[PDB]
Amino acid sequence: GIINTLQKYYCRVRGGRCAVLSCLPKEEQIGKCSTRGRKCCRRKK
Repeated sequence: GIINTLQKYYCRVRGGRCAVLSCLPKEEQIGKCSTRGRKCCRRKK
């Protein structure tokens, strides 16, 4: 079928910031900003 998932570079294509443990309350998660224990957060617009 057709692929639409890309959490492997969702933050690498147009992400934002990276958290150390948990994302920021002022932003949602779009993908992994590392590999284990971290994630990517993008400020809500």
